[PDB]
Amino acid sequence: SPIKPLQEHMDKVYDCASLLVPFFEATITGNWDDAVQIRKQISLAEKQGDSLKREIRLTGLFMPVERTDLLELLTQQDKIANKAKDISGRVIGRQLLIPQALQVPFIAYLQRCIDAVGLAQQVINELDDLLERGREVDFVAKMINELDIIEEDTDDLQIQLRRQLFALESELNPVDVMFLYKTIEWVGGLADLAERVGSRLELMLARV
Amino acid sequence: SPIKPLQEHMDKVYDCASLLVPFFEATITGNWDDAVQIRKQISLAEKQGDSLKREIRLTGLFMPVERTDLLELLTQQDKIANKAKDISGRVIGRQLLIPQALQVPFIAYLQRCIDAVGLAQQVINELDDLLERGREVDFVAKMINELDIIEEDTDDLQIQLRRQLFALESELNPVDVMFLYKTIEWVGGLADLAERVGSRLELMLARV
Amino acid sequence: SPIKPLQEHMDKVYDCASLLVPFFEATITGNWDDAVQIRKQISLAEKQGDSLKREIRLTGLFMPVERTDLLELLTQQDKIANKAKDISGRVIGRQLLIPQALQVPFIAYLQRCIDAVGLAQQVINELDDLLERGREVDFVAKMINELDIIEEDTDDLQIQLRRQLFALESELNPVDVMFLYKTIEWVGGLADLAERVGSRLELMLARV
Amino acid sequence: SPIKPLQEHMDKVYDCASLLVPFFEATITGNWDDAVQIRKQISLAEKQGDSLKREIRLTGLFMPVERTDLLELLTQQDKIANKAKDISGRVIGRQLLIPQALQVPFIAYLQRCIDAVGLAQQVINELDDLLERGREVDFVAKMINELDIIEEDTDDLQIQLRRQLFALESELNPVDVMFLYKTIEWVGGLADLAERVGSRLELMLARV
Amino acid sequence: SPIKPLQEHMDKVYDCASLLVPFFEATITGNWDDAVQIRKQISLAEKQGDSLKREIRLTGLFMPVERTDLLELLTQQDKIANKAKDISGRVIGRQLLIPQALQVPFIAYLQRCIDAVGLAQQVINELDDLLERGREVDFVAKMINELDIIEEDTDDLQIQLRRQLFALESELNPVDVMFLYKTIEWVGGLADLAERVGSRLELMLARV
Amino acid sequence: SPIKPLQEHMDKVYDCASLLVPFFEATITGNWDDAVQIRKQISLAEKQGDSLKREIRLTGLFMPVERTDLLELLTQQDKIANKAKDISGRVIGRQLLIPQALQVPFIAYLQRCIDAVGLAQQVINELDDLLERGREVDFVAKMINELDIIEEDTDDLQIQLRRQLFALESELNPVDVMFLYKTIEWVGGLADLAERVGSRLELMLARV
Repeated sequence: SPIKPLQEHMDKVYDCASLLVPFFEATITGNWDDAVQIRKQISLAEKQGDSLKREIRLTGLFMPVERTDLLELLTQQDKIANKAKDISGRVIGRQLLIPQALQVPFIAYLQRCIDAVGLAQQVINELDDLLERGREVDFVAKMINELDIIEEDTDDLQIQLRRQLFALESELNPVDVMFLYKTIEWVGGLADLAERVGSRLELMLARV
Repeated sequence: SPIKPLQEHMDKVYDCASLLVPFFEATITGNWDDAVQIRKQISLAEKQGDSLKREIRLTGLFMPVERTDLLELLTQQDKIANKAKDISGRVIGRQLLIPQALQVPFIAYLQRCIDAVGLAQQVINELDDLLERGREVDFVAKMINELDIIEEDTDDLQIQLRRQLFALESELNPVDVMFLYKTIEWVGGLADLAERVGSRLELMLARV
Repeated sequence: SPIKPLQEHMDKVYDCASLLVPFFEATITGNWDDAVQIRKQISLAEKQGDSLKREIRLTGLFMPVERTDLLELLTQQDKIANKAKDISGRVIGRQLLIPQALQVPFIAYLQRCIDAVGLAQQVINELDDLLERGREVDFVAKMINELDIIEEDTDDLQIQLRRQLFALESELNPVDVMFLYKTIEWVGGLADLAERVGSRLELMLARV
Repeated sequence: SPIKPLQEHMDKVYDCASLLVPFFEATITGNWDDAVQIRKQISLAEKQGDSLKREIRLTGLFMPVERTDLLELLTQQDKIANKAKDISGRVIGRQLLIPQALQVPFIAYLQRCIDAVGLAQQVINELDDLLERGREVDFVAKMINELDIIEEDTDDLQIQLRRQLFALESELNPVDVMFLYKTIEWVGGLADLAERVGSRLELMLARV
Repeated sequence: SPIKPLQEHMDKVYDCASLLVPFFEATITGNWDDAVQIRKQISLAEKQGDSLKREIRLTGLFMPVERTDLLELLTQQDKIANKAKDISGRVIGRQLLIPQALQVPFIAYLQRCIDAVGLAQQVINELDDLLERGREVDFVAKMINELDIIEEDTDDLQIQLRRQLFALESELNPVDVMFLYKTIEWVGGLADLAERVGSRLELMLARV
Repeated sequence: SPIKPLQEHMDKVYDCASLLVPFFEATITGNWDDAVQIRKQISLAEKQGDSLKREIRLTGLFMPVERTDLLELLTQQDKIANKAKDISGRVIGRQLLIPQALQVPFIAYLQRCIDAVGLAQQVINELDDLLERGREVDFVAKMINELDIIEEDTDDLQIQLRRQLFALESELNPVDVMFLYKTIEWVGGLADLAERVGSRLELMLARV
């Protein structure tokens, strides 16, 4: 299928974003050597994703989907990997310590944002089936329902996490407080980017 | 492939047109009972072609070719079968006797017009390969070369056949002379219709 | 609806073709003065159809159908009116007398060919409803069924009519025999042209 | 301009059809050797037109017009040349003598049908200007007006020519009478084919 | 009109964003209970907008506009409502007090950013008229002129507001200063998002 | 070429962004009067870019590229100029002093981000050549290679610059530290926006 190269790229981007959980777990236990190694794994997966992206961009004729849709889809997908690499780099660069009280909830929030990327990977895969009449509406309905569940959870977790940070601001350095808010925001951006992947698929299905 | 139903229809239309050779051979030996039976075979193949045409017209989503191109292709194909059925019916209806001197050349002309339909069937089949970058130009070049060979032969045979009829006009009834010219014309129309099949394929390849 | 100007043109083309029945009825009773007047009515309706055609060709923006489909549809429609005008002119020009024995069957054949034009008018009208998801397949299925009924009848009548002419050839002038076959053919062409109208509509429905 | 190869082909097709006037003038003066030579000129121009057709079919990227429109335009254009070659061949093959009384009017009818081809050549050329907003409607309006003038003339001439033939039928051989009607028809077909050229241009302008 | 569901969604998104003025007015008078209630109104309007969005995404055939354009338009529209809900939530979560000196100018800046959303609502509505030739250029010209007026005002107000904040930084907590800059930025984002709505409409008009 | 107005706009946007180097050089030497004048030059170039943008938006027929692609391209281009104007305004508004140690590296980072805009200008220009078959893949390959070189450099410089800022945070006011990070981010955004210009061109080339 013409979607297979895209599925492979999306699988790589999911792998890259998923490494953020053990990356952060390592920072939390104070094992910076390990966090540095997991960041190399994140960079490798990003580099690999890039190479797949390149080959796709440079490679047809009779087509069941638009070339431009595939390119736009690819663009959204690779942003997820770049976000993961960026976040990990900024964290290593400041040796960011998530405050004790925020550790458990931060990991749960991160994991749920990564689940949003997991949904994107899942929808791209489920699309082979749709490529192999009326079924498109049911597909989009399901996608919407699945995302609403994840968004409800991530919103609640994001709020709790910020509420906790707000209570700790008086005891932290302001610049560190701001970089903690930026990190929560950036993590949330992974889920935003994953939503744009499903939007691009929905546009393709709307073309007939 | 989306072209498979079209290939099947084209195979049926070729079978239907090919029956014109034994149909005419039977009329020439004066076995009208047999010619009547071969005309039922021609009608059956036309009916079968129609049923395939109907199912295609009534039956998608992600598509490597345009729906409208397939419909226009189908329309041109079914004209070939209708032409064969029409010719055979008119011949049975008048009990048309091809004059002795014209028999051999008429059959050779008919056969070569049917070969033009054979080329259409061949190009439709060779298209799977093209469906499985630059190859499209070579495909069209070949198609053009193959048709030029057949057209050169059919033109020469048509001329010789009319030259012979012209010499015999003084000995035949005028209405019969006119119906002999119409039959030569109609046979030639099979090759014209087959050319329109290859033209429709060429248009599809031009869309990218 | 964007189809309304097309429906109006089709209504005019149907009116023009329908005048062929009383036109021929007049020739059969030997009232050539009346046939000449009905031919002026046929020419008027053709002129009127032309003026509608012109205004459409010269006259948008947001469109529920393709401009080019409407133009191609219009082209097929106006051929029907031109055919009626041509047939009537040739008949007046030769003062064509349909032989006695062929009169009743010729009129029934003509009427049934005109019914094929009536089907085209009917399908164009029924299209407003379709313009006001899955319904398109049922529409085409119905159109196919309606045409198959008319084609079965016209084929049978055409055969009977030619069989009768064949029996009378020995008693007629050959040129007159040939012009009688041409007239049967031309009448049959009205139904062929009407079929091309429904084909163009089917192509439009295939675009989504 | 992408239209330049099409203009060149159309110029060749016009040249080919125009040779029919001196071809027929030669037959009328009984100089069959000359008519045979002018028929070789007609065949040469057709062969040349074919070679241009071939190169176009085999030869882009960023395009101001649709590739498929150019191919369909080309197809209509080359039919005109094939018609001229066919007519000239059939006339040489029967050594067709146009009756004395029909000679002058036949040539005037032929010339006016060729003028219809001249209009097609003219519209294709005037299209460069349109290729170099609202101007498209005025262009089509003019084309329609120019064609209406030619069609009015050709219709009148065709009628007069058939009226004259009708008066002479009693003195000619029936087969010859029929081949004279076929020749008038075929000549008229040149103007029909030229009209289809302008229709294809009108469709292109309707795409925006 | 196919635009009606979009107009309804845009009306809801405007209502949702407009509630930010009384929401902020309540925070400024220290009535947090009221601000909390107005935030529930903002959430309700967002939820309602979502439900309209969902029904549109799941619901044709003959279309005067592209399905994908409507989906992209809808996506931009719903971002405005999400922005309003997000801003109100963050403000309630920190119990953000806009400093006294900034209150009047902040409200005027907010109101003018909301006017930019009002322009989007207005252009979507004015589009029915355009849906019911040359008029599209005048429409876009007007839209551009209307936006230039609003952008000139919002830019000036944004600058004055930041200039005032800059003067007060020495007397505030740094984290609070940063969250005040973020709030000004976020408000400005409403006007940015509204501009993207008009851009999507302009793209639709460019398709013909 | 239809791309010429776009090339002119891109040239203006490049000029506008390039003025950021002498603008910042002036701030670094403490010549605020000069920085204010260079900011007027930046605003002028932005105003000029806007006027070109407007004329393009308001101004065809036969087109080698899609109107909507040109509009989307234009939108991405004008964001670069708006970013330059915004950055310069914020810097003048706070009288931002880049710390001594960061001056040299900041200018080198800025210059390299501007080189990314230079690449966009270069690719838009090189596109005339492509507008005057297989060449499109080589074009995109080159563009990718050129960008990878610039991105490698900008990433390294951005990291070094943040590492240096991190070391100086203890000696600066927190709000100033945050506005220094925002300025590095904004500068980096110029290169992000330039990448989106090349992406839009790549999409156009993918349409055939």
